[PDB]
Amino acid sequence: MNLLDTLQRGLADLDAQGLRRVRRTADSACDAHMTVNGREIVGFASNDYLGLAAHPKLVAAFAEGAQRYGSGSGGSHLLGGHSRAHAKLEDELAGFAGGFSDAPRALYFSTGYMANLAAVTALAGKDATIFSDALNHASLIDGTRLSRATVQVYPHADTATLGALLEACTSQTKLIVTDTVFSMDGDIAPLAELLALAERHGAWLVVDDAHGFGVLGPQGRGALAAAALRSPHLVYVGTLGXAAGVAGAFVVAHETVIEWLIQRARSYIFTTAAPPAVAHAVSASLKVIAGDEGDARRAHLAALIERTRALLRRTRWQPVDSHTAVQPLVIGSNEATLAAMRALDAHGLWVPAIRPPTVPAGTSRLRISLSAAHSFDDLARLETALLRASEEA
Repeated sequence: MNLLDTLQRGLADLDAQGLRRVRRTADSACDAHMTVNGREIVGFASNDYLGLAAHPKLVAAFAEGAQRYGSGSGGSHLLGGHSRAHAKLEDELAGFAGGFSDAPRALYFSTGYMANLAAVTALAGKDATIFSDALNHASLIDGTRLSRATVQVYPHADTATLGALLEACTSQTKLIVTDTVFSMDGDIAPLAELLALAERHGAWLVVDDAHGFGVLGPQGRGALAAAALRSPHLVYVGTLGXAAGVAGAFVVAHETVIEWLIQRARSYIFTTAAPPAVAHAVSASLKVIAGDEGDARRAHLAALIERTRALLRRTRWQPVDSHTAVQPLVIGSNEATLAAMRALDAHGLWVPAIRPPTVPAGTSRLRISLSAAHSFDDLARLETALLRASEEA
């Protein structure tokens, strides 16, 4: 009983702090309009930035992929589970997103969480120093903890400070690690200056483009293509369960880097390869992302972003200066953020509250996440509800 009682007290303490998390259950596919807890809503909670999670081509690819390659991979990519579906997808990803490299190769992972663990731990050992943006994603931070390296945190996007830290650092191996698009803020890292610093100081630059892949850059090729950056120092992590509408993740880097991850990365080696139908569906998604339809979805998303920037600034609260689909509205306390979320729920809209530990204390926020599936009428409803929530506050 004592073990369970300690957890019970912890749960009660979270409740009292306004930090209790509650799952909601979707009864229909992820989409702008969908059924959640048995009610019809307009959803702004998901990361489905291009509206692809419900796309008929991806649905059909699940069926076809399972029919061609079965249900389970049966094991590790290094022990029987590596399918032609995975191999083809790796070739496709290297060709699509590897333009920053003179000798690209891609490596497919079942989750972005584990791709990040692999990139950080394989490249930074006990004598290395990692320099990490203060607002990096949890999986990057877990990667830095698993690695044997010393970890220096630099203030968010503060390249002046990072440069001073790199100059002061005497490690032979240095790694700079950053989100590209920050998951709870929507700003974009200063990638050109970060790369200039990595080249000046002999460091790897590991960039996590989970929220930029598919939505930034020419044909959606991501943040490095948008920034037109090229270097052997770059190690690119993309994920496939956000704008790409399926699941999984990938690392693109110099061929030699990928060889090293295959040989050494524990979160690549010691896990079951994802079902080959999932890879087959990602291959279908990349064709949608890269072509005229992907261009049209990105263009409509950009229009929604313009209108959302305007409507958020009509409230009393402080939006982040974001030009991406991630449109957060900072409210402050946990209680005021939950109250604003509940007010929007009453208008049939789901805009989720975000609270510590995800964001710093005192910066709890609503996270409006836009999708190309959203309409201008959806935003008009969001505007009306937020103005009422703001007036009521």
